[PDB]
Amino acid sequence: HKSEIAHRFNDLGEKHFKGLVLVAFSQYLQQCPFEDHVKLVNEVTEFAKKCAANCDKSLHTLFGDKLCTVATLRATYGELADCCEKQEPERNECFLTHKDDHPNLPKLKPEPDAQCAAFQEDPDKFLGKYLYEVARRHPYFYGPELLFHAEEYKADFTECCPLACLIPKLDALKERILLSSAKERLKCSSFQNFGERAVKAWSVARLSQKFPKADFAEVSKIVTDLTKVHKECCHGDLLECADDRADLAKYICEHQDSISGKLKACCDKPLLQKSHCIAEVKEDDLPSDLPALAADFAEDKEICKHYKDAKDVFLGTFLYEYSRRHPDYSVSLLLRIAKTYEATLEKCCAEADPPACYRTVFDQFTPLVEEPKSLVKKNCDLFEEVGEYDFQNALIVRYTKKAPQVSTPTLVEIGRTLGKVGSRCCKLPESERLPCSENHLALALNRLCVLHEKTPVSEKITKCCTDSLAERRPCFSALELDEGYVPKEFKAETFTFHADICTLPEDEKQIKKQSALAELVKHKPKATKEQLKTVLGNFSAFVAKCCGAEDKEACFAEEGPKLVASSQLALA
Repeated sequence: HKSEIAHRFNDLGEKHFKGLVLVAFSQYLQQCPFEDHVKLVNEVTEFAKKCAANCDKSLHTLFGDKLCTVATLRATYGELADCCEKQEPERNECFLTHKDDHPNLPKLKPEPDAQCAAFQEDPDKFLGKYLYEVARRHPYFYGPELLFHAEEYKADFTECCPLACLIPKLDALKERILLSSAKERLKCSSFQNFGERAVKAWSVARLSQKFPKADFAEVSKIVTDLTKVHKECCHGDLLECADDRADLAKYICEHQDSISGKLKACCDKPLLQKSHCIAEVKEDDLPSDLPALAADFAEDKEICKHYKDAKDVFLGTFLYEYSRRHPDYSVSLLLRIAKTYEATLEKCCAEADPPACYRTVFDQFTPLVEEPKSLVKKNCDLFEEVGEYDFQNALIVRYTKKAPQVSTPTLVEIGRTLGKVGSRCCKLPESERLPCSENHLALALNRLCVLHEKTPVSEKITKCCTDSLAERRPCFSALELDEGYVPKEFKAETFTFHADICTLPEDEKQIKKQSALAELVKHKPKATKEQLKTVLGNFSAFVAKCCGAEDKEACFAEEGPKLVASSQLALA
């Protein structure tokens, strides 16, 4: 473009340009006050309009230059100021490395009266502050999807401001924010840790399941365009990302009839909704004219010639064909299946009669299928018997044993998120359980890996997190009690409760107890999951009793220590 900044300003319009520029700033500089970013947004914006009518400079150069003008940059961010000495793209790479995935910021609590009044004084300020608070908490959140979620947030406060209406809404928006963040974060982690080819393979598999009527050429086109979209978003180029995503939405809707019958609803919607709807679209019905795959991938005699000449395309075609007829499998299972297929051809094509060797290639897939089906059945059986909180506790025990070096807050977060997979997926129609469960486990394990990159503590986690992406869930599942762990010294304070727990909302009471559960496992790693449930059950009863007492602290003070000492002896 003659001037990229003006180009994007004209493509997106002023409102979304500023919005995406706000998100970008917030995610990069996570600790600056709201008002300082707004000022930088306006500066940049002013140059957009001057250029629309140094204009030659790329957005990165311009947006990175801007960032390095901020007040107190060395004091507030002692590494970022060093990034500023460097030129692009080195400089931006440097900014990205410093993005913080657990910036430890205050919980966002919906205050219906104080917030409803801010919006009235100034709606633009109020929506902008919202983009800011989520962006700095989720530095990799999918940019255009955040502007979409903010319009939902606008509809929440438009309907409910003239608490009973607003709290279950803002709580739900917040849950969709967490899931959506974890989805995008897995995309960005895949680029970073495994490269663009892993993102493509992932996308080929997922979009083939969604759009099984689409031909391979259409799937490849969409995958190529969407990988570029997410690559740009994951690299901080939010303006380009949004602009390219609107082009993709346009193409998909122009060809909705050959791509999928489920897209009709989506393509009659306004832009942001339209893109959101396509991204979340239900899978289309299986076409009746799906071809038999044995002929092209098992019975054909020139498979080795095809595999030799065009390895990436031949395999891509296998993955597209196998995935489109298997919306009942998870993406990572499909990717493990494609690896096994590739592995068969590699071995069989070296040997003397490959056709009699790769003739049974498809029967090597069936054991890959059985291991995740069993795990999903076993865990959904437990979920249904004991419910979410107790299921969460079983997983906290299971994972703390695998990785007792991991911080208690991390173990609790992950066990809680893993346990929520049961609530989401176990109730689903049964054929949708395996994909739902495993695709959502991949999100929670990625979160564990992301936290682990900055704060490494366990070589077992490093290995499962850095060996193949497709094997990550089976690697975690195969870990057992780390016997190299030295049990944590007992500290009474860790397991000592007070009456302050009583006033906490329910989810925060659970987190307190689950934190103690995690700590019990670290103290007695060999204790069975059954002994730990019993001990936690005695801690729960004690909290309930003393929170109902006339003199709560006296109750906590008297009953607290007995339960602390006796607990040690039940974990032997």
